[PDB]
Amino acid sequence: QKMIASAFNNALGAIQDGFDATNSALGKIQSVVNANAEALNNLLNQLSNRFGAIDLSLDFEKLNVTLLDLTYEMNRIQDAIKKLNESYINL
Amino acid sequence: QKMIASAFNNALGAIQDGFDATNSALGKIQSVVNANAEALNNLLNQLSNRFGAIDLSLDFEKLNVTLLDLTYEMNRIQDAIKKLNESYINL
Amino acid sequence: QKMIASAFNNALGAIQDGFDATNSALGKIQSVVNANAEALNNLLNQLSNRFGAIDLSLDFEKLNVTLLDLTYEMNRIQDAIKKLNESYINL
Amino acid sequence: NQKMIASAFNNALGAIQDGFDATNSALGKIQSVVNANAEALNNLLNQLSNRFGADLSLDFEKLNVTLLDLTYEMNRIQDAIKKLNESYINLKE
Amino acid sequence: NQKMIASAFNNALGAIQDGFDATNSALGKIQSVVNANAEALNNLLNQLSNRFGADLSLDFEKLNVTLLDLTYEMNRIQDAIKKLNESYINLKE
Amino acid sequence: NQKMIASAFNNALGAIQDGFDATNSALGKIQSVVNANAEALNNLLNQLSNRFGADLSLDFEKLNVTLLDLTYEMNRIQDAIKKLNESYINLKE
Repeated sequence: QKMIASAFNNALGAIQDGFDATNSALGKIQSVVNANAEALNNLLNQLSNRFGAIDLSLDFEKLNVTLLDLTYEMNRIQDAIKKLNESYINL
Repeated sequence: QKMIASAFNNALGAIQDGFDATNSALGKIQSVVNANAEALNNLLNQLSNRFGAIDLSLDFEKLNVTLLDLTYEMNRIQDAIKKLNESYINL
Repeated sequence: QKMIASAFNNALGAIQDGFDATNSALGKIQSVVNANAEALNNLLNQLSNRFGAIDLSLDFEKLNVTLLDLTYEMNRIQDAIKKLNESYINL
Repeated sequence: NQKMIASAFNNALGAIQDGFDATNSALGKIQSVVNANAEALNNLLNQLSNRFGADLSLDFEKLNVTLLDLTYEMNRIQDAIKKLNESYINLKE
Repeated sequence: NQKMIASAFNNALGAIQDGFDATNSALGKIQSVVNANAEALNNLLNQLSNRFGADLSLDFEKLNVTLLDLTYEMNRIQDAIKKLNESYINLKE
Repeated sequence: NQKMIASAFNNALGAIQDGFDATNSALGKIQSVVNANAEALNNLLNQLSNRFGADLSLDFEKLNVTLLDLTYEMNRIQDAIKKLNESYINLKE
C-alpha cells in the first residue's frame, strides 16, 4: 500500500507542476498578446493622424483590437493545485 | 482504504477543474488572437487602398496574418476530463 | 485493489493526454502569436518608409512588438508527463 | 439558464457595438459634408467681396461660418465599444 | 513515418507560398511597367495631335491603349496563400 | 530573494528601454532640425549667387553643407530595446 500511496503522491507532484507551468504560460500569453494589441491600437491612432495630416480616415468598424483576460482561469487552476494538496498522508 | 479512495476522487475533481480552466483559457486565447489577426489583416487592405489613393503598394510577402485553431486540442482535453470520470467508486 | 490501481493508471493516461494537448496548444499559440507579431513589426518598417516616401515618421515608443517564448513551460510540462510515467505497476 | 441569459446578453452586446459603430460612421460623414459645405460658402464669401469690386462691401459681422470636430465624440463612442468588449461573458465560466 | 510525410508536406507548403508570393510580386511589377508605358504612349498621342497642328489628323479608331488590373488575380493568389496556411500539419497531433 | 532580484532587474529593464526610447526620439528631432537648417543654408547659398548678379562669385570649395542619417543608430537602439524585452524574467519560473 506504500507503492500505491507513493505512486499517488508522486503523481500529484507531477500534476501540480503541470498546472503550474500552464498557469505560467497563460500569464506569459496574456502579457504578449496584450502588449501586441496595444502596439496595434496605438498604431491605429498614429495612422488616423497621418492620414489626416495629408476620405483617408480609417474604418474602425473593422479595426477593433481586443484584450485578453485570463485571471478567472489562472485563479481556478491555482485552486486546483491547492485542492490537489489535499491528497497525501494518513497511515 | 477510504482515505486513499477519497483522496483519489478528491484529486480527480481538482484535475478536471484544472483541465476545464485550461480549455477555457484556450478558448479565450483563440478568440482574442484571431480577433486581433482580423483587425490586422483588415488594416492591411485599408492601407493598400490609401497608399494607392495617393510604389506605395504594400509588400504582402512579409504581411501574412495567421489564424489559430485549437479545436483539436480543446477536444482532446475534453476527452481527458471525460476519461478521468472513469475512476471512482466500486467497493 | 485492482480497481484502484486500474482506476489510477487509467487516470494517469487521461492526465498525460491532457498535458499533451496543452503543450500542443502552447506550441500552436507561440507560433501564431509570433507569426502575427512579425507581420506587425514588418508592417511598421514598411510604414516608416512610405511615410517618408511622402514629421510623418512613426512613434516607436509605443510601437513595440513583443515575442512570446514558451519553451520553459512546454519543457516543464514534458517533465510532468514523464514523471507521471513513474506511477503504475508493482504487485 | 445562465447560458441563456449570458448568450442573450452577449448577443445584444454585439448589436449595441454595431449600433455605436454605425453612429460613428454617420458622424464622420456629417463632419465631412457640413465642413465641405461651410468651406465652399466661405470661399464664395471671399469671391463675392472681390467680385463686388465693380459701398457694396459685404458685412462680415454676420457671416460667421463654423466647422469641424466630433472626433471627441467619435473617440468617446469608440471607447464605449471597447469597454463593451470587456463585458462579454465567458459561457465556459 | 507520419512525421516524415507531415514534415515533407509542411516543407513543400512553404515552397508553394513562396512561389505564389513571387508570382504576385511579379504581377505587380508588370502592372506598374505596362501601365506606365501605356500612359506614356497615350501622352505621346495627345502631343502628336497638337504637334501636327502645323489633314495630318491621327486616326484614333485604331490607337486604343489599354491598362491595369491584375489585383483580382493578386488577391486570389493572396487567399490561396492564406488557405495554404490553414493546411500546415501539427506534428504534435 | 530571487523574486526581489528579479523584480529589481525587470524594474531597471523598463527604465533602460525608456531611456533608449528617449534617446531615439531625441536623435530624431536633431536630424529634423539640423537638416532643415542645412537645407535653408544651402538655399541661401543658391539665392546669394544669383543675387550677386549685380567677380562677387562665392567660393563653393569651402561652403560644404552636410546632412542626414542617424537612422542606422536609430535602428540599432531600436533593436537593443527589443533584445532587452527578451530578457525580462518570468517570476513564475
